[PDB]
Amino acid sequence: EIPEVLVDPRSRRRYVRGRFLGKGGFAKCFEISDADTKEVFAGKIVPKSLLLKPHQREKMSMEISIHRSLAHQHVVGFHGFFEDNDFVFVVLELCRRRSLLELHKRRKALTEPEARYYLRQIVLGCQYLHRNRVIHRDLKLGNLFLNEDLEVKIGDFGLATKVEYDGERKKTLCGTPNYIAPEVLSKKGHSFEVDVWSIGCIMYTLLVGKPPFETSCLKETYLRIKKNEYSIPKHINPVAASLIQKMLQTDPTARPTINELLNDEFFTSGYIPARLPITCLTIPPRFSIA
Amino acid sequence: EIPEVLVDPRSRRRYVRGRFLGKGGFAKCFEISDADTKEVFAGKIVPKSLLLKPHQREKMSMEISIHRSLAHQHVVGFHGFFEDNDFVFVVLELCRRRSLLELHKRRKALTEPEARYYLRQIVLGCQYLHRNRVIHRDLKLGNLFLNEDLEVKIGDFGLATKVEYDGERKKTLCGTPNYIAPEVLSKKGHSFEVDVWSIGCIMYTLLVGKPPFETSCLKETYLRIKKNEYSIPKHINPVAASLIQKMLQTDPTARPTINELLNDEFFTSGYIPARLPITCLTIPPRFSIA
Ligand SMILES: COc1ccc(N2CCN(C)CC2)cc1Nc1ncc2c(n1)-c1c(c(C(N)=O)nn1C)CC2
Ligand SMILES: COc1ccc(N2CCN(C)CC2)cc1Nc1ncc2c(n1)-c1c(c(C(N)=O)nn1C)CC2
Ligand SMILES: [Zn+2]
Ligand SMILES: [Zn+2]
Repeated sequence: EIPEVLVDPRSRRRYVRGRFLGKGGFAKCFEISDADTKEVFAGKIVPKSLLLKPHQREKMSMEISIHRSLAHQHVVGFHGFFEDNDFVFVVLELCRRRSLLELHKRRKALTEPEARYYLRQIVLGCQYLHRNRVIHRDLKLGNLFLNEDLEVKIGDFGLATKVEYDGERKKTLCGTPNYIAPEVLSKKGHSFEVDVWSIGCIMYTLLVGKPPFETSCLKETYLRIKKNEYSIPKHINPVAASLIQKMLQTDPTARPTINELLNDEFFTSGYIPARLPITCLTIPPRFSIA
Repeated sequence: EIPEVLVDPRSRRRYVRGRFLGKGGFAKCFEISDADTKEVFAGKIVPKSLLLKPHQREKMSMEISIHRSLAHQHVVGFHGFFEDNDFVFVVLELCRRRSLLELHKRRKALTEPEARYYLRQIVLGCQYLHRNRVIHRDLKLGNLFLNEDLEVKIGDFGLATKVEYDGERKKTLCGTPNYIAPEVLSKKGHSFEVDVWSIGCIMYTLLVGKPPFETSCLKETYLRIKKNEYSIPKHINPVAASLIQKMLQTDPTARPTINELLNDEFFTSGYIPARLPITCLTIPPRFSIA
C-alpha cells in the first residue's frame, strides 16, 4: 500500500520512493528523491494502522518533536515530515554507507585509531544532544549511521526524551534499548548518564569485536548488566580498558560526563585520523607513513 | 505452508487440519480431528523457522516436558506431540467454549456466584500444579479455557517452570506475563506465589469487569504493580474485597498459599453453583429458586 510517490501538500514537494534501506519498530526506510531538485534523502515511513492507540501516536509525535529541533554535523539531519490518510512520512539526511552495525559485522574488532575516529564523532553528536537537554537512550551500532565520507550521524530518536528541569529523573523508558544502562533495569531513576553507559558498550564492541554483555537470554544479559558482570580481554591496551571501565560502572554518578570524554588519555595520547578511506569499510587500515 | 493433514510416524496417526482457534508467541492453534477414530482435539503448531536459535528451541521443549507430565480435570490435557521437518505439532484437549477472556469481553463484571464457580476451578487446577512443583507464571483470562460444560482448563505452559528443590527462587522469567507479580518486576527472586498474585488479578477482573492495574503504558502499569497501586470499587462486597487484598499484596510471604484459598470466607459462606448453563455465556444468571 505504501505509495510510489510521496506528496507533501503545503510544501508542494513530491518524492519518488526508491531503494529499501532497513526496518524497525513501526517504521520502514527508503531512499527517496525529490521529483524537482532531484536531491536525495531517506524517508522514514510509519503506517497509521499501527498507530491506532493514542500512546503509540504520542511516541511518533515525540520522535518528530525531538528530532525536528536538532541540527548538528553528527546527528541525522531532519528535513521535514508530512502525512496522508494512511502513512506518516519523515524526510531525513541519507547516509549512503549504512551504519556502524554493518561495519562491525564485516570487520569485527576495529583498529584502535579507527575506534578513536568513530568514538569521537559519536561523543561529539552526543555532546550536542546533552547540552540541548536531549537523552537518546538507545545509542547502538545500528543507530550510528555513516555518510559517504564515513562521518557518523546519530539517528533514531524513537526512544529519546527531553530533560525538563535540573535533577529530573526519568522513571520509565517505554521501549527495549540494546545497550541499556543498569539504572534503567533496576528502575532507580535515570538521566543523561544512560548515554555514556551506552558509549561505554560501543567502545567495548568496536575494540573487542563483540558486545560486553551478550548471552543467549536477554534476561540473563540483564542480570549481567545489573551486576556489572563483564570483562575486557587482555590484549586491549590499559588506557582503552581504563576508559571502558570508567564508563561501564554501575553507579551513574561515577561515570564521566559526555564533556569529560574527549579529554581522556585514550583520545589525547593516541593517534586520531583526520579522515578514513572507503577501503576501511572492508580492509583494516595500517595508517602507513607513505 | 502448514500441511492440511498432520502425520505422526510412530503412532501412525493422521489429523485433518480444521478451524483456526487463536494465535500467540510462536504458535497457531487449530481444531484437528483424527482421521481414524474421528475424535477431535486442538493442535498447537510451531513453525521450526522461528525456532532456529537453541534458546527458543529449549523453551518449546520445556513447554512440552512440563505439559506432558500433567493430567488433571482443570488443566488442558496433553495428548501427544510430534514433528516433521518444518513444524512442531502438539495435540491437546479441545475446549469448545474458548476462554475466560472471551466471556469477559462479552459480560464484563460477572455475578459473584459465577466468579466463585470459575475461581474455584482455577484454584483447583493451580493446587494441582503447585503440589507437583510447577509454576504457571502466566495465569490470565486468555489462558483459562472453557470446555462445553463451562469447566475451566488451565492452558499454555510456555512460561511454566519446574521448582527443583525447597526454597528455590527462580531469578529470571523470559517472557512478558499479563498479570505479572511485583517480585518478578523488581527481580527479587520468585516462586509459587506469582500464581496466587495472578489469581488475585483474575478475581479482580471477574468481579470488577476490568484489570486491577491497567494504564495506557505497560511501564506505567509496571510502576503501579510495584507500588501496589490499585483500588477496589465500593460496591464489591467486603468479604470479596478482602480476599482480593490478601492475594494482591507486594510481599509474597504474606499472600495466602494456593491451599489456603478455598477455605476463604469468600467461598465457604457464599453460594457456589454446581454447574453453569450455556446462557451464562451471554446472559447474567439470576440463580432463581424455580
Ligand atoms: C544506503 O543507505 C542506508 C543503507 C542501510 C542503512 N541501514 C543502517 C542500519 N541497519 C541496521 C540497516 C541498514 C541505512 C542507510 N542510510 C540511512 N540514512 C538515513 C536514515 C536511515 N538510513 C535509517 C534511519 C533509521 C531510523 N531508525 O530512524 N533506519 N534507517 C535504515 C535514519 C535515517
Ligand atoms: C473453539 O475452540 C477454541 C476457540 C477459541 C479459543 N481461544 C481462547 C483464547 N483466545 C485468546 C483466543 C480464542 C480456544 C479454543 N479452544 C482451545 N482448546 C484447546 C487449546 C486451545 N484452544 C488453545 C491453546 C492455546 C495455547 N496458548 O496453548 N491457545 N489456544 C487458542 C491450549 C489448547
Ligand atoms: Zn531468554
Ligand atoms: Zn508505553
